[PDB]
Amino acid sequence: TDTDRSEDFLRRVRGLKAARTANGPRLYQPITLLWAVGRARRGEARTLAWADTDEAIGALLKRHGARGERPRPDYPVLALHRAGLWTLEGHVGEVPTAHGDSALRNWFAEQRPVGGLAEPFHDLLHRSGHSRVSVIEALLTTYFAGLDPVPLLEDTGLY
DNA sequence: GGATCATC
DNA sequence: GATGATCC
Repeated sequence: TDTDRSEDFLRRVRGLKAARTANGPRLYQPITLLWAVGRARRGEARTLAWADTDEAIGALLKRHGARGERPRPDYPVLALHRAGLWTLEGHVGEVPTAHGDSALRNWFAEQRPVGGLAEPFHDLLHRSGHSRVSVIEALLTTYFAGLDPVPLLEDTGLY
């Protein structure tokens, strides 16, 4: 029930498709997850209007874009939607992929979908502390291997 | 709107 | 071959 929902979450995170720079993975997705991991910790709303998130995640990409991350939260949240971790509804029709640039801006600017982390994962990280460490340590090892994470970890309530 | 690369 | 993204 709860433990199965836990290892479900990790399985999806371990099997994430992320782009990789010359020296490591692009941090678009972990910046997104840790932003939602922190919000789930403080019990904050689950879903948010895209402009409110586009700013929030985009702000963190501006501050901690260690691999030239530009403030484009639409790339990770589409990969995470395909990964089963993100809920997108409000839009009409079908959700695009994260291959391109213009269409990613146009789709989000036109539909303006309300998005958040998946309902069972958000509530799980709220109540379960065992899962917050297993999701942070997993993301920190695979994505931030060699980098200073504590500035980002601070700016999301995850110190 | 596109060429292009790396990863899946 | 489809998907996460750089770059024009």
